[PDB]
Amino acid sequence: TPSDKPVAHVVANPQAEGQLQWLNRRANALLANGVELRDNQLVVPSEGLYLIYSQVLFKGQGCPHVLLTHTISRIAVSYQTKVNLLSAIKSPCKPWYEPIYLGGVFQLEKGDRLSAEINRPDYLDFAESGQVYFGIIAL
Amino acid sequence: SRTPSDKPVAHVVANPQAEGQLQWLNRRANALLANGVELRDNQLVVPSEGLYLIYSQVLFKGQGCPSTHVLLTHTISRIAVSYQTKVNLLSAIKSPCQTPEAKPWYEPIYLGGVFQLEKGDRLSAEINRPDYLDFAESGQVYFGIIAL
Amino acid sequence: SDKPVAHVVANPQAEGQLQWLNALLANGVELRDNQLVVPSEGLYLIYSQVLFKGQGCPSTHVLLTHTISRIAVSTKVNLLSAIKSPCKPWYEPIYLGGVFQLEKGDRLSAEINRPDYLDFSGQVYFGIIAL
Ligand SMILES: Cc1nc2ccc(-c3ccc(N4CCNCC4)nc3)cc2n1Cc1ccccc1OC(F)F
Repeated sequence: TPSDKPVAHVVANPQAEGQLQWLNRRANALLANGVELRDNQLVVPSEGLYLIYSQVLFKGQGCPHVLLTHTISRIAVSYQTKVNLLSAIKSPCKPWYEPIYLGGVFQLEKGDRLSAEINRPDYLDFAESGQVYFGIIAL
Repeated sequence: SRTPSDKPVAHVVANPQAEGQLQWLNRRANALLANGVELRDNQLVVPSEGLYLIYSQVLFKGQGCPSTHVLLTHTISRIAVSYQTKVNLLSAIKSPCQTPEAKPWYEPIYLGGVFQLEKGDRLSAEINRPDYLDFAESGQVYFGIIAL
Repeated sequence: SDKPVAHVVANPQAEGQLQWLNALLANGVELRDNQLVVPSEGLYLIYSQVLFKGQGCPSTHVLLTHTISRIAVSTKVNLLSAIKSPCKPWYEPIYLGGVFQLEKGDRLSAEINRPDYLDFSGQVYFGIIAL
């Protein structure tokens, strides 16, 4: 009996310039058991504990002040507010690479919307698959 | 209403009110204890033996670089019921400053590992420089466990 | 639990390679050729961490990669991947994890480019759990 747990694993679009845009219609990417992708956000179908996670990979050629941020955020349907669940900031300054992996476990409610965002889509690297992704897993 | 997991889990966050310290909270938006995990005297208390993922992120920040050399540490340690003394499980150390008389710098430190824990283990997550901790925003500083 | 599950750890005693030792292997999961073998079809959480250490910086530009690949029972495809540029000892972890639909017989690898910079506790591992 295949699992009926809500899950998603969405991957960023390498050819969407100036954007961090999530896709499910790609190999090894997934929306299942009720999770939707709407206006670049993952929409939670039932209340419960979830794992939530995201990775980005940044890359520059040398150093010109560069700040890199990555942030997962929650909009609760009741509260109608957008607040940071998981967030990091790096100041990296020959090519440099900065990956940022965020993960944690959270109580969410039906209708919650989650986003995963960055401040410098121009520094995103897409050289290989699996470098830039966003997901949730119902416990 | 699907069956909740009964696995012990916790994700606690820095108290953004407690400037100059690192105080973990579960009584805070988007922080949690479940299935027997407790937060007592700033430590996480394990309700049953087994493998757990233990993770923490802290974010340090400064305005330029000072005359004394800055060392930033983050340490997760274990106090077992059978040996009630802090033992380091995970640690890291960073030197954010490698400035003539002031650009901000940020140093995020993540610690993660999978460990066999015992019932009643107390887990601490601690830094040496709370004066450099940044809680300008939620989601930056946290400490959690997930029983496998 | 009947769910396939594995958590394997790196041999701190191997020479310039990343060798996984079984740590858990249960309910059909196997370790063959340093790869995990999927006993049945479905959703898996897959996760890994590796740690790197070096004493100071060299004149070769050091790039550290870590990558988890799916080898279809049916060819190797990245599922999860990252890269760090480390350049006084320095220390750098790389940590990965996500949820994937897999098929009976798929193999999974967890590899690095520079085993000579491995740092060897409770922190170098590879694993899966059926959801
Ligand atoms: C880098 C890493 N190391 C890991 C080690 C273990 C697990 C993990 C997380 C959950 C879990 N289960 C099975 C047991 N009950 C809880 C769900 N089992 C294992 C996740 C791990 N991750 C990735 C990760 C970290 C923090 C939160 C979520 C994570 O993974 C997932 F979200 F992709």
